[PDB]
Amino acid sequence: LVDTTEMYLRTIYELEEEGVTPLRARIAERLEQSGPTVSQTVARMERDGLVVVASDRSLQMTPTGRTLATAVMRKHRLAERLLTDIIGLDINKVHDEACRWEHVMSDEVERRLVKVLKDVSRSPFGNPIPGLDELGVPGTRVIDAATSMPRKVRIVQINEIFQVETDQFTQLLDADIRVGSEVEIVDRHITLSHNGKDVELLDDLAHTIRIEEL
Amino acid sequence: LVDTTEMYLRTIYELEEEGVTPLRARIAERLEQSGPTVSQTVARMERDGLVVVASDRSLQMTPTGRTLATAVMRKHRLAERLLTDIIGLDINKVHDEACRWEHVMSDEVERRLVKVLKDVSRSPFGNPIPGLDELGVPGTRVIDAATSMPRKVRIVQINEIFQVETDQFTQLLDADIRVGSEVEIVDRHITLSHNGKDVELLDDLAHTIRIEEL
Ligand SMILES: [Co+2]
Ligand SMILES: [Co+2]
Repeated sequence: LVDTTEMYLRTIYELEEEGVTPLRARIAERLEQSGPTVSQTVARMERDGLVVVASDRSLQMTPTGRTLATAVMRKHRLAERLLTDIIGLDINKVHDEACRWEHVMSDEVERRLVKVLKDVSRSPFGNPIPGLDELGVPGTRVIDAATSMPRKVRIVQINEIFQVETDQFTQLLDADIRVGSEVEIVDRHITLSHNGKDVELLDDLAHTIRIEEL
Repeated sequence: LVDTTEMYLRTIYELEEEGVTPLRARIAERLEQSGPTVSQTVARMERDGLVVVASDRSLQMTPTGRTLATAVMRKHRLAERLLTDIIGLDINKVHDEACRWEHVMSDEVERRLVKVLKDVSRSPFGNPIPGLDELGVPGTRVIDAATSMPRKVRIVQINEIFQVETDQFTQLLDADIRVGSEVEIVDRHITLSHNGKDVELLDDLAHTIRIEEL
């Protein structure tokens, strides 16, 4: 369930955000894991293309690693908003609770939260919620888305242109368808448707276309 | 985060509830784990006093194992009610989502859910939510609770008776305280307170006381 890689990744993002250089000792401390352990985990994250240890001994997240981190931070902060706004959990406990929820929330649940919550621009602790765009807010495709169933759606775208073829365209136209538208678608081929118608477608367309869603 | 022991325990509870004999092969199947793996996990759960393999090759949960299982089932079902009633997540996805949330929800979050939800007597799938009493509804203590812071708471118771011582008572008464009451507490010793016053305490008371919460 809890992927430890996601834990390291959101910790680099967090430090980076506070304007701190994400060096291994700071990460070991915040994570409360010995230097040797973080050293081995970073070695396998490099092999996975998630991070690179920069010329200056700091950790630079690769495009893919940054994308993973962002989604974890978005889940974390959407969870905090849900916990304070709707649930009424004591503010002194919101953060630690969200630290666990961030690992099990599906994107489908996030899409729904953006709808039921009135304001998803910042966390209760004053930091902006990242990656809402990646959520349609090219894508986606358707294829993827578608579934079967149917559905429806738307567408856105377609483309056409591319284509080739055409044829268808026309067819577508016729139917118508376209773108826106719505449608439806578925697957079954695928287808678508428307018107009715249907357509278917092819493939291419378917693939492409785308668507877204619604 | 996810304790595998909690996974085995809620699976025994579930079968038991459907009027099925919780034999190891059924559990291996539902869990989609080979017979040898469940065999080793059950061996360590016995050592931990969570279960006993009955004279007829079925698994009998010990008082402590039953208490753990119940809390996991209560979390699971409170999560489902939250997901359908408030969040509006597609009914075809509620169950699998809750299967993960059940492992990270704190009792403090449950106490709040019993307040914000209108009806916590059954899950959307027609089964009663167990252990609400254990929640003040012996515890716790305070111590534990307490824390530192302060707180407050308440208471319940205281016781006283026881114581021894006383012284214181017175113181307480014075213051016043008681129971119921408320208170506060814390721690710082512790204390408580109331009125104013304070107381412181012691231890025892513280322890015891218780408380619760508120
Ligand atoms: Co936080
Ligand atoms: Co369920």
